[PDB]
Amino acid sequence: RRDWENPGVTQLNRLAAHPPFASWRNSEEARTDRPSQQLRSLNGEWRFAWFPAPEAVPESWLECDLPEADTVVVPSNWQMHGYDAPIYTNVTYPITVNPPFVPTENPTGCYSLTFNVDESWLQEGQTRIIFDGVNSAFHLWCNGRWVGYGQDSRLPSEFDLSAFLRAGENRLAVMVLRWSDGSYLEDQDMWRMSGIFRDVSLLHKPTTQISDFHVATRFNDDFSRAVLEAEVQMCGELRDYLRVTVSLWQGETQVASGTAPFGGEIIDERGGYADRVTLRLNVENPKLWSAEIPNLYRAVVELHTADGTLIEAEACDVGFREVRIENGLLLLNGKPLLIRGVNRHEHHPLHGQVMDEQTMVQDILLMKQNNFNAVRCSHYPNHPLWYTLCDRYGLYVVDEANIETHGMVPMNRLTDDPRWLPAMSERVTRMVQRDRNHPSVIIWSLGDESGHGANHDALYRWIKSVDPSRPVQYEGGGADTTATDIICPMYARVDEDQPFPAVPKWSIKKWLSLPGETRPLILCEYAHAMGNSLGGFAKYWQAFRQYPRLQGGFVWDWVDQSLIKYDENGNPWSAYGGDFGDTPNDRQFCMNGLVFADRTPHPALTEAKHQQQFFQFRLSGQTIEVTSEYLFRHSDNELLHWMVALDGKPLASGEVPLDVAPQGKQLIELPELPQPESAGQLWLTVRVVQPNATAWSEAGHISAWQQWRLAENLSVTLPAASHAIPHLTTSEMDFCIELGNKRWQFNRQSGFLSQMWIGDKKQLLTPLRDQFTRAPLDNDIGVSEATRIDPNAWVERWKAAGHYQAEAALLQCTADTLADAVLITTAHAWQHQGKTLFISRKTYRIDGSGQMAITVDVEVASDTPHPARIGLNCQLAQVAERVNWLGLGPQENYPDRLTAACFDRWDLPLSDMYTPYVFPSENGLRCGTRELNYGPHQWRGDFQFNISRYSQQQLMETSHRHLLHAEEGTWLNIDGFHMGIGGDDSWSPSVSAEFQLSAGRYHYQLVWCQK
Amino acid sequence: RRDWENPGVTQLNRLAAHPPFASWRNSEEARTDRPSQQLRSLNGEWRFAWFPAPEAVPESWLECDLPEADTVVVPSNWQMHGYDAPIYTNVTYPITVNPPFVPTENPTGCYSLTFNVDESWLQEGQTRIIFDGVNSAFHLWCNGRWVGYGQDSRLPSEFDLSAFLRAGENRLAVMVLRWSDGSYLEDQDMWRMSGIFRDVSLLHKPTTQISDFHVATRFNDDFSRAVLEAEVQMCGELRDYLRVTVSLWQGETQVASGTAPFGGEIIDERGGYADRVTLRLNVENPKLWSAEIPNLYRAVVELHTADGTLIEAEACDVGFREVRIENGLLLLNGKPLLIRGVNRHEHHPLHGQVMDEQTMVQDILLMKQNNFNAVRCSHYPNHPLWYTLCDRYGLYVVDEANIETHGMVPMNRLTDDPRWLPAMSERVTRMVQRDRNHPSVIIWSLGDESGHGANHDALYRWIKSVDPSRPVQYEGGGADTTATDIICPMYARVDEDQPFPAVPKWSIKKWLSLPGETRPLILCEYAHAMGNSLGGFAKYWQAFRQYPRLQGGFVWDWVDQSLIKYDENGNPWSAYGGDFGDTPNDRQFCMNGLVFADRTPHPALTEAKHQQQFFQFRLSGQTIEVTSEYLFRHSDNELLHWMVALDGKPLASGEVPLDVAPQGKQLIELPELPQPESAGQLWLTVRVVQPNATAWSEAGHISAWQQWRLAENLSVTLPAASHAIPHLTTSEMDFCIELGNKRWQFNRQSGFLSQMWIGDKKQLLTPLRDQFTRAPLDNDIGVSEATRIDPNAWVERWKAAGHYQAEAALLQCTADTLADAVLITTAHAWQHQGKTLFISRKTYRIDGSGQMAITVDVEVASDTPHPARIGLNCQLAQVAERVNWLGLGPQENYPDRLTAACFDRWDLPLSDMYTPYVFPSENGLRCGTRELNYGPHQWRGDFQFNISRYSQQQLMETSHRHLLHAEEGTWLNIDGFHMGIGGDDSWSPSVSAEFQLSAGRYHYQLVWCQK
Ligand SMILES: [Mg+2]
Ligand SMILES: [Mg+2]
Ligand SMILES: [Mg+2]
Ligand code: NA
Ligand code: NA
Ligand code: NA
Ligand code: NA
Ligand code: NA
Repeated sequence: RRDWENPGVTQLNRLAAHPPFASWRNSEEARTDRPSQQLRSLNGEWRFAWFPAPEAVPESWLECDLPEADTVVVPSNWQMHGYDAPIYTNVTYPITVNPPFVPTENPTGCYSLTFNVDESWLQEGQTRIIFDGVNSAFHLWCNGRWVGYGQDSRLPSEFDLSAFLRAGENRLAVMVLRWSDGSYLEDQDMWRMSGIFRDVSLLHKPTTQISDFHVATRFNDDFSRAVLEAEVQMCGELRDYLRVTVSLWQGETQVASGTAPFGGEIIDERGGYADRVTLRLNVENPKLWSAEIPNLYRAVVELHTADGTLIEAEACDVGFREVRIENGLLLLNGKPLLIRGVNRHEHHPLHGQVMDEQTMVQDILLMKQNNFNAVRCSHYPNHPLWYTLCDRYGLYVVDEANIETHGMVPMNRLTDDPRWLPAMSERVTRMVQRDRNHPSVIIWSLGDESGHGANHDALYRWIKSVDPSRPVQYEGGGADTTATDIICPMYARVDEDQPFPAVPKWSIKKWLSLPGETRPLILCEYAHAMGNSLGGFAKYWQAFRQYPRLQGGFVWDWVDQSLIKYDENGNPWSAYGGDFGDTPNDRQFCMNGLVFADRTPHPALTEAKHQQQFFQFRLSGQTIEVTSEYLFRHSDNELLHWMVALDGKPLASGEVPLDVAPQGKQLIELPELPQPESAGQLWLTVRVVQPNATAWSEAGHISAWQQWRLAENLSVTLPAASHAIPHLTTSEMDFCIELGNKRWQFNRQSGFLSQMWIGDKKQLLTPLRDQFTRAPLDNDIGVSEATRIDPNAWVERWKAAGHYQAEAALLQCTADTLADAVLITTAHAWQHQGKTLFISRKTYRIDGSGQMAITVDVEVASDTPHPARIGLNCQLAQVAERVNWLGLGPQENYPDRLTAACFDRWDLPLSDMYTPYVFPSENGLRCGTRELNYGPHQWRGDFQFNISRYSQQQLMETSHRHLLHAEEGTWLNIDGFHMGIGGDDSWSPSVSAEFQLSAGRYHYQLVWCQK
Repeated sequence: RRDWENPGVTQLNRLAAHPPFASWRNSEEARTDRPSQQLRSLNGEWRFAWFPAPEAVPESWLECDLPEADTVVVPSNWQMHGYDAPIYTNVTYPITVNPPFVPTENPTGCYSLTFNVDESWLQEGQTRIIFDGVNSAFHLWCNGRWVGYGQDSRLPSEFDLSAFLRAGENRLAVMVLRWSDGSYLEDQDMWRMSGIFRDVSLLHKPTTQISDFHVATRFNDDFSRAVLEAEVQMCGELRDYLRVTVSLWQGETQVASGTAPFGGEIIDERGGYADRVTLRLNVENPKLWSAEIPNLYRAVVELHTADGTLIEAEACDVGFREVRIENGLLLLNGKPLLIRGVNRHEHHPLHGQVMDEQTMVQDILLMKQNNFNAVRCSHYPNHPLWYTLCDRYGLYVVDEANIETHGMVPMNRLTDDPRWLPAMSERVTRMVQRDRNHPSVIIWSLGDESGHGANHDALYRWIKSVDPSRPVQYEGGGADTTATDIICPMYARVDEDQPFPAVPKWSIKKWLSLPGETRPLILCEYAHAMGNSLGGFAKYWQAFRQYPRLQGGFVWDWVDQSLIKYDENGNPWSAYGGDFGDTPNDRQFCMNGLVFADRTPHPALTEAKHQQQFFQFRLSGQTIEVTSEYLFRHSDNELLHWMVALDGKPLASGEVPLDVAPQGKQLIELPELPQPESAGQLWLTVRVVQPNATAWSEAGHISAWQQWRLAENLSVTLPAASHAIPHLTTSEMDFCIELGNKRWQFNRQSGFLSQMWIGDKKQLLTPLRDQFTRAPLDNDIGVSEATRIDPNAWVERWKAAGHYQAEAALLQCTADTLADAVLITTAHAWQHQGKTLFISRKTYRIDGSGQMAITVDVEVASDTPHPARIGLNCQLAQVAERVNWLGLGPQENYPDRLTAACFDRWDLPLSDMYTPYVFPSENGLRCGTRELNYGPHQWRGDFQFNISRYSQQQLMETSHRHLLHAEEGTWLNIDGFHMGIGGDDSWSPSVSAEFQLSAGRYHYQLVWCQK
């Protein structure tokens, strides 16, 4: 019998799913959520053995331990131990598509454990084993006898072991198969791994036991009265003395309580459920649950004899909140949500897909620190602890089934096939049966990227029938099918329609108002944070806030899916698809995160925070208007900090308490400002500071900021007339200008400033030449590979037009000596196949004050793909420690991703100006700069720049960040103009038109000097 | 592995479900629906042995035939060969309620066959085996080798035999388990059998094959234009040269054709279905399919090469029809339906649940002959030919899933369990896949009597999503759940509410207008025809006709589920529950038909035929208005015959052809009425006749009738004064009267007429005593038996009051002499435990003409249960040939079942006056009778009566008709008054208040005379 190749069989002898149990026998331990002695952990050291296929496991293995076995940590993924390779493939199945068959060579992993069982446990009561997560299907033996079988990689599989165990020493044997008919529904865009990867545990229940419980909370019209409604189910022999008591606690007060015998209401012509009882507790003025204020009451479900003997107590955290869609909005406790969400995969760089508390918490605090309030379980039910943290710390969660059939042609081929409705139902019902009493789950999802098939309709309805407290969403089949209560497209652009056939991604603003449309829209995936990305983020939030029915989205995604490899020396590095002998593979597409796998944040993460702010600001003369975007909480942990500066020079600053009601407003008057006497632009900068620490933030946390321009007085006063006049010395090869101990050289055969000297030390390593290219970002590149070109990729259009192999061509090199300055005039052309791509017309002016004034006017051929940048580079000899600039910072910014950056005087170490994306590209730019200092040099103007030890050439050549070597000197790029980075998605051009460089003609001017 | 005890395993290696195939290789054979070489029936003499449990089956049966095995016929139920008992159980399971387990004693049938196969089937192609129905689960071997496993007893199981087939002799081996986890979904109110009870066959397909095809027909606003859409699916190797052609035939005329290459439209992001194609044929002015006119087109689906070579062809019948529910109405072709329907179980008194063409055709004719237009497949999908017969003769069909969990407590224990959804979904989905192309199927049913659970919700939505062309219904959980498009209760009375908790059965009229309700109502069952029943039928049809949203129902039900047993003298007799040693059993409850098992009608059938007429009549003076109720046809096969008669004596008649349009009115004026000479009542009669034979009826079929009272001439002339005087001769013991050769003897102690005389021939045996009781009908008894008494039952009310044993207690017996006559005056009182139940006061009068005028006046204690009858009985000495009566008939009628009867002179043999219900009771009543001749006797007046060789004693004491024996002479009951027979259901009192005898005081006079 080949059960792993049969969608008719997804389990054998597996127990019914249910909410989390611990089988407490002291009601007080249950109340306080302390450990229970009836819930043992079996996590630790086990005996592992790898085999190429199930047919190749020795028959002795069932009875005796294998000599060639190893001792390994369970839970784990055997790939993370090196037994075989993890595979990164997005869409295409890692297997031959031949349902329901799998490869014959089926990497098989043979886990065993020798553990001890106390005698008491076996004398009375049921003993079961719980496999929280096994990938992707496994058989189970206990002491040589066969126990059962199970599929689904992401929901617990439970097995009654009462009849199999003995006193003291016992032995498990778990035959985990990598490939199974399960895998056809587990085709998510993520590393393919396997094994026993979540907790293993033993559960001792009484024979007469609580077998299930459902908590429901409904309200009156203003949430001042609530009825908690708990349905309890039991197994065992029914007796009149039996009772369930349900008691609700807020901290340590008991606020409500209900006691009844078993025997539910009459349901039909045969009567009612003898083995169920429903308790109804009235609760005046309940404290409501939200992400803002995550209030939690505690429910204790006691099964006991009426005369007062506790049989067992089970329990859960309860949060009084109401989720519904009325008149086209998604309401929570009456109010319209704004979903500042992120998609988060369960991933660790060392541990693979094995989740731990420390990392989950690290993830949550950062999420909440950067202004998120929601997270999608993409694309499976998470480790059970995760919901508990979301319950407690406060987050809106979308719980999503382990169903993805992305590799199918068409994508619905399995989801429309009735013979797959059994395996799909199991993946939806068992999630619901497991998670339905977690407050943090507000939305149920039917899975991911699996077309639209009658099965989606069937299961959608099943949920709706079983659980009306949570709306049901599903993106498949074009995001607005009959299987979704919410339009939830992935990567639908704000303004631009992408009218694909059958499944068009309409513009979000447009989608809402389609004939007969009324539903709310919350993107399930948007802003594809792969590499240098999130260009266009502000465009969504402006929209989100303007349109009531646009209620947010979920970014793709949270954490880069990189893995650690070690080199010859034992030094660690970050690996992506293909780096494991895995073939085929989608290379670096596993890394679409806001943070690196170690949780160091991409610069993209700051923009998200600033846009996801909970306070909005307007300025009107000398009045700041603060508006709250909170639905429930006041601003009881907020002070407003303001600062006025003349070009980075602090002039004044104050502090005013924020006392803003939810959705309310505060008007703040600033003192009459001192009106400055010297030239420059003023900048007002408000910051919202949280003076007090919280569960999720430190004292002083900045949760919001904003800048404005105030008065500007333009410099009209002249520079002092310097008496000295620079000497031009014309040679055969060079126009050499001199001033004091300062020296310029202009190679006349190339037409560039080829050297400088301060005193007598050389200042340059490469000549100062124009640049109209960049080391391509992931969004420039997209799906394009050497063997499958996408000629519509920005990079591939740039290559074809000859941008990267465009040779300069000298047209003019002239010197003029003036009254008090020497003037150099150059003109250039870049050509590819008899085609002038660009033309650059320059003037250099060196005066008696030793300040070189460069003027650059560039022509761009109207029919060459709009250029990546319009600027200059050189390779200075200088390597300094500090970069000081007056401009946008402190972090990396680009034209279409620069809202979170502030205009000010910044100062940082040189390595902070390099941004270490695993896949190396252009990086570290800061726009809107008026002054740049780097050692002896100063640049003034109005430009964008980056500075590092990495040439654009080395960047575009190198495949991995760790393979980069610090080049000699410092490479500087000073752009007058720079193309946006885009990132609406990352496999089609996504840089919005107003961010592409199409003006045709460009002009920028730089004063270059030494101080 | 015990698969018969696992609802996670419903099949192994079973090929997919599909419409009926034939793999024709000649398009003309396809078009004409002739046999195909490629489909062999394996029905015939198989080998069979029976086993007590699957564990007792020897391993030598897989390779060789067991010598002890008998050669038996297949298809069959092994019960009908008498290998074990058939079990009749209504609600309670035939096994212990222990999901998923069945008993370890599980009757097991070992079928097998040695067969030979064509060389070309061994050479190429797919050869599958198709068991149309195996009850209940089975394993399959071919040539010693294991093939697969199957469940669900009422849909076909198909497996591929290609890899198993050998040269020469092959051997099948089918192990049939009577009980399985499948038994828990098959709990219908019927006989419990098993075996291979439907067709077994071999189908030989090309490798590149048609694997599915869908035929849809949509319409415009007037059905003057129609599109036929045909979705075609294939398996095997696609090649650029393959084509599909869908042609549509009407008689010998192609009407339209569609040819195209495989390649469907873009479905989702990943493309379309390359292995499918959808053909669209435009058809102008189509002939629509209705039960009124079964207009059929023929559809041929050719898989062929573009160069013109045919690979194979499949085909079906097409009826252009649209079924929608709009503004609260079930419309067919845009017209509101009136469902004149019945539930029909697959039953035969010799063969069990095996079906044949001769039986079906018999059933279909009879139903259509008796004014039925719809039928419910109660409660499973039927043998496949049934739908074809329905398509062709024209009946509306409810196709019902094979899911019934009547025995669960509560009824939804399984249907609300997500562990049972897979097993359930197979049973629903696979019916559609099979049956979706039959025009006759207008409604999908989700099963029967299984409560309401989320599984029902899930599958409803699946059907809506998969087949939008058909409304889905289901009675479970209240008859108006979220799971039905039609309010489809069972046994919801017309005017009376029955406010049951959770599942109330409202009065149908009230149900419609329940607040917020809009859906239409059609009873999925009504009018329990159990024994002497169908009383109160006319009340349904009056309401059906008045309320537009009441759109009919299906009677429970067609045929009696009696099974033939033979006696000691080898003589057949009809047997019910417990007659096979089966226990527990629900006795005569398997028998609720309008026809007997042999398809002889019960007398309730003629009532139904009358009430379900298609022409309505009114009389206004001399003007008959004839109204057609037909939705589509004109009366192209009807002529009205009219007839006037003065007390049975023809006065005039005539014919006028009906030329009535559908839903129109014809006014037929009767000629100047011939005014009669004598004294009596004129009665108008009208019979509608079909002169031409049809496919469903002989030439001369009477389809409708109606009577009316016209002018009455009250008799006034005085008796012609005779010159004879009756002489009173009073003795001590008996008041005795003479008159010529006539002699009357009234007893003084009893107080009744004890003996009459004609010469020396005594006329009586049992004296003319009163009667206030009847041998109880099935409706009178209900659910009550000796061990559990139902105190509510009509019978148990009469038993417990004394009605059945109370004795006459004479209060007076006098004899005054009149001038021209003699006058006897009696009084009686009936008592029990000191209570006076009935006082009876009579006055016999004998004049010189021989006429004896009996005048009766009865008192009834207001607080005794209302009695079954008020009248007289005597056992007459003579045994006769004929009965002759002026009054309603000719067939048996009761107060609430006499609309179908007609007033006239009827002459039948004595045995037609006895109705041989398998459970004997009160029978052969004829109401509204004015004259009654039998032998020389004659009873005049206004009364009802029955006349048989069986006493009310023998009938109430015998439980089976076959065990009755004619008694000496003839029992006559003459009733002044009879209570209704009832039957809105058969488990609670259902006799309507207006047919209960409740007045307290009752009068009626008789005249007895020798003619
Ligand atoms: Mg995907
Ligand atoms: Mg089974
Ligand atoms: Mg039933
Ligand atoms: Na909004
Ligand atoms: Na990805
Ligand atoms: Na690179
Ligand atoms: Na009607
Ligand atoms: Na029955």
